[PDB]
Amino acid sequence: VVGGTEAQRNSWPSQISLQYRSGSSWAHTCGGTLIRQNWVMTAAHCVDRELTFRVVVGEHNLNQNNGTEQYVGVQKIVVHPYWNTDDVAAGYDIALLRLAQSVTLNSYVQLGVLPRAGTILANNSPCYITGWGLTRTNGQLAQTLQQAYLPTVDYAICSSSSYWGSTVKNSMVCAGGDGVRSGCQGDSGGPLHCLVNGQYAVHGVTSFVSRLGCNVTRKPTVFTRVSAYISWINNVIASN
Ligand SMILES: *C(=O)c1cc(N)ccc1[C@H](*)C(=O)OCCBr
Ligand SMILES: [Ca+2]
Repeated sequence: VVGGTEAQRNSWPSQISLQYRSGSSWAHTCGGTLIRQNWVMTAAHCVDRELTFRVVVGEHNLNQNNGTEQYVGVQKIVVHPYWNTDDVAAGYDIALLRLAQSVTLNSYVQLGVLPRAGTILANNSPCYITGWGLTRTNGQLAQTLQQAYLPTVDYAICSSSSYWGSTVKNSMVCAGGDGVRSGCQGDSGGPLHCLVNGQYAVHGVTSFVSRLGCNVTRKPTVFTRVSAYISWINNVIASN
């Protein structure tokens, strides 16, 4: 997260750290959302490589023991059938992971609330992006969970030539574009928490930013619109 603020230890209990075995250690790669006690939702592109993955729940500080962490391995990876590595602008940037075991729910570990199917937020809706991604373009990963206020940009605007143009689709969500705040590398797969009817819900999955940089004016952070995959999500969990 670029231009964000350190998040409170118990503000976003649904946030997870997706890591992969690196030699003799683990390294944060993506964010994700705990949707089930044994299911996590992330970005497809996060699990494109064939590495060993593990999920860290109740995580706050990557390089420090918070006394709240729960480490679980990934048992099964279910990417979206229409997903294609070479075409991120195509969509379908979503994957469901089945955890080896069920995590213990508590103050730091909670299930993310999903939006109802077909739900579209109005322009300039109140949202927050969370993650441990790069704090600066081409910078380094954040040690502690960061957060940034990211109002949404409606399809009509986001799809305009001055913005993302045709690169973006109706099955995506735009947020930010102020040239100051945004998602960055390592934040993707993570949640986009939006306040609807007094309650925060996960309306998107961090997908992509511009090749130019993370924080670029008129280049909002792009997310996979979760409300577009409700049916799919339910079908996967019920069958696996
Ligand atoms: C976000 O999920 C993410 C995280 C990492 N570490 C690498 C890539 C991605 C998504 C993406 O499309 O960015 C390409 C890397 Br310039
Ligand atoms: Ca920790």
